[PDB]
Amino acid sequence: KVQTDPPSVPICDLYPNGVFPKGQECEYPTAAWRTTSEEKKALDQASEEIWNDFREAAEAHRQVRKYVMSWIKPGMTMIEICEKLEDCSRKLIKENGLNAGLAFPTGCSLNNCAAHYTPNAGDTTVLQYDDICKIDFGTHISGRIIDCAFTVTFNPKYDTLLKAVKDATNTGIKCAGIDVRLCDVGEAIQEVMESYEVEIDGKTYQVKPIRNLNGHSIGQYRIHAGKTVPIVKGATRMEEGEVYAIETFGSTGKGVVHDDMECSHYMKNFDVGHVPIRLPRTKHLLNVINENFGTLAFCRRWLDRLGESKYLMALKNLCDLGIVDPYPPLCDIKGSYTAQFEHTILLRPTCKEVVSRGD
Ligand SMILES: Cc1ccccc1OC[C@H]1CCCN1c1ncnc2nc[nH]c12
Ligand SMILES: [Mn+2]
Ligand SMILES: [Mn+2]
Repeated sequence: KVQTDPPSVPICDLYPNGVFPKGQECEYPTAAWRTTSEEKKALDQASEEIWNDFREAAEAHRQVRKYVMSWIKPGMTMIEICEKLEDCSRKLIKENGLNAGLAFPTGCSLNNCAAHYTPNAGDTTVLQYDDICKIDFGTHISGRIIDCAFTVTFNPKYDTLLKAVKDATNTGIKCAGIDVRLCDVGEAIQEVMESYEVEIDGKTYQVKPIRNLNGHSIGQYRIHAGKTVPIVKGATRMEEGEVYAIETFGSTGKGVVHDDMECSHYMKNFDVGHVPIRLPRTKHLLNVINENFGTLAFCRRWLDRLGESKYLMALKNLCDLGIVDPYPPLCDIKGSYTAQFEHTILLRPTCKEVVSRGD
């Protein structure tokens, strides 16, 4: 009934009465009347089993990330890192089809690559001492997703770039709240990130937010629910009961990402309904996706793990039909360095809970 070393005990077995620990609770940016309002307390208690699912997913995410930090080292292949992390995540979340599991593939994007890189089979990439690696993974219970990421480095030359991005993410978390404008969250993040200047191998940079990357609302089994949180200047509001991934990306490059490298990430389009398919390999792959992932993102390694082979044409057919969308790695210019920090927040009627942050 205590967690093992390495962790193998499901979070569900660690909390025998089914009540999971809350994340950090904050007052909204006076908004104090919310924590004692009898109607807000009733409205909060109404969604309690929902918050409880996010909390179970968040405790699994915190235990996996402390475990990753203990062993991630240069010399490991990216496949080895992803498999070791996912093996742990599956055990702690007590994976059970679409009821509990991994919410999206483990990102381990390196250097100028900011996001959506996970190795496909046969990728020989090895983590290097000078690499800047963004570990971004997700867990869910009943489709209540925790989207939380951090940057791993071994060389102290990146310390101030990581501090800039962490400070910008924390500013975003602080600025966020019920009825707060999303563009106001974006402007606060940019101001903080751009106050930092960094020196890396004798070159100086003013840290740039990646202008075409952003935070986002989260929906049930829907990593992007439709609202985006900008990380640069340039007036939609946050609403009560919403869930957001507050994330920032800092870059020493142009502060703009473009699609590059082989695609690993894919996700069924939430707006496309039932589409009958007769093509047998394409029909089979769609059934595999519907059974195992639904509208959650998946990667090619996860198809290989399910025993699927020779599915690339079937997968391209699904993309061409608009049923599945590809999400290729997003990179800034060659030679640039990118960092990321991300947390999931619940906009509860009574308080703001940074559910992925322990407290
Ligand atoms: C729908 C959509 C519209 C526009 C842009 C991106 C996007 O979807 C991108 C999703 C699918 C792949 C992985 N995706 C993730 N989205 C958010 N945060 C993530 N953290 C790790 N993977 C994450
Ligand atoms: Mn993420
Ligand atoms: Mn995200």
